[PDB]
Amino acid sequence: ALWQFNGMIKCKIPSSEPLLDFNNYGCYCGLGGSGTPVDDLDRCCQTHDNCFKQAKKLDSCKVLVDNPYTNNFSYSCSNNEITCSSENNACEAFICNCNRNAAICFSKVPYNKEHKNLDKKNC
Ligand SMILES: [Ca+2]
Repeated sequence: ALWQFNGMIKCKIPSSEPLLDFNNYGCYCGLGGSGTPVDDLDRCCQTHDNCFKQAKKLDSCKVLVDNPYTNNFSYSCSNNEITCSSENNACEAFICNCNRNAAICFSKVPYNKEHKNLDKKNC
């Protein structure tokens, strides 16, 4: 889910606006992704892309039309830690864990100015 993935990175990074700061960064952070990741932040987004790829080949996710972005799920942010809820059914619980690992990865890697809006001739 986009707005829930947005909310989870703000849980870990209270000062950012993820849809401005982390959209269109490198080769993978954003819509699609291809080529070799340019740094570790970008490698966080490759893994996140691969994890939503996993979820699509899940039998459980198949009947879900509003796919890995508009479909939702439920989680909570409490003292800057993300908890995915047990009332999530199988597809949404896999999506919530994909998104939860991406937001922790984001908070743990250096952010490189030079890669924001990287020319996709580099990917
Ligand atoms: Ca991507």
